[PDB]
Amino acid sequence: MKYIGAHVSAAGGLANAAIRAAEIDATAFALFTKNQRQWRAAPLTTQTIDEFKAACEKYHYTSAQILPHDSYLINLGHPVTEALEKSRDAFIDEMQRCEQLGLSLLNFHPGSHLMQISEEDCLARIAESINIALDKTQGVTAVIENTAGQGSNLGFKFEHLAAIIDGVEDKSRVGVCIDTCHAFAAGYDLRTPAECEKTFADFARTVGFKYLRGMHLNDAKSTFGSRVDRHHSLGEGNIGHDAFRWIMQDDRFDGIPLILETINPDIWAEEIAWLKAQQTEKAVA
Ligand SMILES: [Zn+2]
Ligand SMILES: [Zn+2]
Ligand SMILES: [Zn+2]
Repeated sequence: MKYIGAHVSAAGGLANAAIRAAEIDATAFALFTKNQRQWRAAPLTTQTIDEFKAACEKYHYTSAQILPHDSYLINLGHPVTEALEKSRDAFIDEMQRCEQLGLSLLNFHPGSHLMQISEEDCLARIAESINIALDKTQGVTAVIENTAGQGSNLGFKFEHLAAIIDGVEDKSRVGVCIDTCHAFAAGYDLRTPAECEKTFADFARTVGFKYLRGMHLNDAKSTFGSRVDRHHSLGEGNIGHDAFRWIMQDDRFDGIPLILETINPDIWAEEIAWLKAQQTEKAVA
C-alpha cells in the first residue's frame, strides 16, 4: 500500500493539519510542529496533544503515515560549536515534540559547513547530533532528507547520507527521505524511466532501500544539476510527469509517507488523486 499526501498547514493548531489532510483525501501528511524561527517553542500542552491525536485517529492517520519536518534554521553540522549546541537543543526539542504527539519519524536536512569546516568533519558533526538526540528520546527515527546542495548545504550526494548513517550508533532509528526536486537539482536525473532506475540503483548501492522512510514528490522549477531548490507542481517543471508515474508503480515506495511539497495547494487534492491513479494506469517502463 502507498500513503500519499502533502505538507499541509498547522495554522490554528496541530490538529488542523490532520483535518486539512482529510479534506484533500490524503492518506499521509507532513507538518511543522512549531513556528520555524523560534529557538525554543512553548511546550506542547496536554490539550494540543489530545486534539492532535483525536484528529489523527478520526481520519485514520497512524504514525507510519505522518512525516513531520524540522525547522530550516537547525544546522546539525554547524562549524561554530556554540551554534551547533543550540541547533542540537532545538533538534532534541523537535524530537521530543514528536514523541509527545505519538509520531515516530522526523524529517530534516542534514546541515551546512559555512565554508569553515571540511565536508568530512561536517558530516561527522551531523551523525553525532543524531546520536545525542537518539540518546535523549525514544521511539522516533531521525529521517535525513537529501538536498539540492545550495550554498554550503550537504546531503546533495547519496554518499553524504551513507556517511552520516555510518556514524550513527543506533541505526534502527536513522533513515532517509528522498525529495525528487532536490535529487534532480543535485544532478540525479529523473526525466525518463531509465534515468529513474539509474538514480535509484545509485541510491541502492550507496545507502540502500532498507533506510528509505519517506519521499517528497516535487517537480522542479530549477534545472538539472543547478543546485538550486525551487519546487514545481507535478508535470509543470523540468522533471515532468513520468518520474511520478514510475515511483507510483514501484513497490519499493510502499508503506512510507509520500509527501507533496508542490507550490499550488489549490490543486493538492487533484495531485493526490492523479498519483493514486498512476499505480494501476498504463504501465511505464
Ligand atoms: Zn525538506
Ligand atoms: Zn523535501
Ligand atoms: Zn526543497
